[PDB]
Amino acid sequence: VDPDQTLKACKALLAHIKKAAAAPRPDGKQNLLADEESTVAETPIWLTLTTKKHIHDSHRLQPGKIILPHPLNTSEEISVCLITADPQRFYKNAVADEFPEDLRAKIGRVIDISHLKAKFKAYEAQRKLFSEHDVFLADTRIINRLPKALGKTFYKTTTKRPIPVVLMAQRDPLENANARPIPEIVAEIRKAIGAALVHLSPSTNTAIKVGYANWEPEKLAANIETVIRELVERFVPQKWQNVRNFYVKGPETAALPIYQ
RNA sequence: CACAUUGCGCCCGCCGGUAUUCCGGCGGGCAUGCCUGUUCGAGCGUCAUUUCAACCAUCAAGCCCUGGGCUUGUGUUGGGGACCCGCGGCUGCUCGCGGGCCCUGA
Repeated sequence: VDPDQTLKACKALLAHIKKAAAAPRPDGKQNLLADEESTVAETPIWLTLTTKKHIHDSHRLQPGKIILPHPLNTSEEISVCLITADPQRFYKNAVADEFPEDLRAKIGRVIDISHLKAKFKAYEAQRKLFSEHDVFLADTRIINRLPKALGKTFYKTTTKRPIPVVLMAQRDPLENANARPIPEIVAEIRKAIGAALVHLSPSTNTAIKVGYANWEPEKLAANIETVIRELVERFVPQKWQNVRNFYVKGPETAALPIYQ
């Protein structure tokens, strides 16, 4: 790779995104819930990794976590749902009382598997939950049972797949619930929410969201370059031999080649 | 029960006479309509009965630079939208695998 031309790939895209959003709508009626700054801010950007062989033999519904120098979810209007195994009442008190105030506001709701498996069975119920929140996380004890309880409303879109977390301190839920020390859970949850995700789909194309169109091109370039180093070093088999074109994609724009 | 005669039935117990069987006597009870409840029933009066449940890993195994992190545990309803792509065939049009956006009651 190279930084300078990858960087020149960056502001080449945001320039096209900025002019696309600022362009007036031809039919003459504007959007009542869309500001030209807001639409640019909400527009994500993706890097599309192409290979010459499968990343995985089959679909992997537990995504991989790649830490970034600049975390992704930092907007104020981000609501997060946490899924647990122990009594959700315990985590509700844990959320309410012993918990930082900045990341309380980003918590939407916490629900155990039992309440998840009872209320959200119908497809509308899991679609209502799917649309209401932005990102989801679940304890590794339960992440295996989530595909059945959530259906294809979560594991076909592939965008809002839940993120695994480890509430392993080292049976009657009502007796006692093993739990990690609270101050380092909130470090883990903050770590998990801001970590980019890679979906080990069977195909030879993996798209990763590494920022938005309101980010500075240099900070976006730093985010993309560390994903490129990490992802090839850990996930794709055969490392550099299996890797191929690296396209930067806008959700409504074209692709920007970067050949490795 | 009987014009009521100090006569005669049925049930439980007792007493005195040779007494488990006989005799006599004594004590407690046995009318009708109706109400509340109890228990025992009757009815080709009506109904239900061949059970749509729960039941993956609410943690295990292996590791590393000894305490945090890592890997494996394959688990998804269907359909539609002159929308934006990656990769393979197709001389080509196009078709397949996988994505991003949107809609819909299992």
